Amino acid sequence: IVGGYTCGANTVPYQVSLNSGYHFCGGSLINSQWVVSAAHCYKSGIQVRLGEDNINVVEGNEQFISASKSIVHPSYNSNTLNNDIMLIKLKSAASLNSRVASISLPTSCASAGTQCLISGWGNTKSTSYPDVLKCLKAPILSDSSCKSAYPGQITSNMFCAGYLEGGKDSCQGDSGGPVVCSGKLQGIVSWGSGCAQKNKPGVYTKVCNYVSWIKQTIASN
Ligand SMILES: C=Cc1cc(C(=O)Nc2ccc(C(=N)N)cc2)c(-c2ccc(C(=O)NCC3CC3)nc2C(=O)O)cc1OC
Ligand SMILES: [Ca+2]
Repeated sequence: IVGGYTCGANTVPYQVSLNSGYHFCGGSLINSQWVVSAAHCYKSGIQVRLGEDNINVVEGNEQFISASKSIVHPSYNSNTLNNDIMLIKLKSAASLNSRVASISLPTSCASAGTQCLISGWGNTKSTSYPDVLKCLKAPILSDSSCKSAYPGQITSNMFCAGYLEGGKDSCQGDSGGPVVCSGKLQGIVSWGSGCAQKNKPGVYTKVCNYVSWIKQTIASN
């Protein structure tokens, strides 16, 4: 996160860190045994780390649970980044409490202008990687502004959020993490040209398009 602020320990209780020897992506806890992340975060040997603030220090609220299964969206295209979403099932159910909690899925999509909270352990410079969780409040941008910023690249499964002036954005290492708006998971950190650059806002997977797939996948897995 570039141009954000220190969230505060465990104030974003649905935020997880995906670890394969080191933090490599964010994700969002959506029930006791499932995490949503970006498809481009797929790899084997994932340990999900819940209850994290400082990802380099054991502070006492963590739960470390290995993934039992990953499910990349059937239509994910790694060239265009369309359908950049993946589900991860935990080998055991997380113990839910005030510091480790699921985030609600949307029942309707969010509109341009809505303020959201974006969070992660990604780069803070447009190189410096933080140990504690960083946060950014940012608005969803209009579809037209998003398409104007990235001609020919924005599909109906993507939205832009942030600040066209630059200076405030998600970044490398934030990928897969949450965009939460009024208590609903509306986005997943997906892509963008550099970070916090003028006229290059962050691009996010549009979660509301995937709720039926998420629910039916969980129901059968
Ligand atoms: C969707 C495909 C896609 C995206 C990213 C990526 O950049 N997304 C990103 C997120 C937001 C913003 C923004 N809002 N401005 C911009 C871009 C990457 C990727 C490539 C390189 C590194 C890296 O160098 N990390 C640091 C180093 C420890 C490895 N990280 C990533 C990552 O997943 O974030 C890899 C992808 O498919 C292989
Ligand atoms: Ca920790």
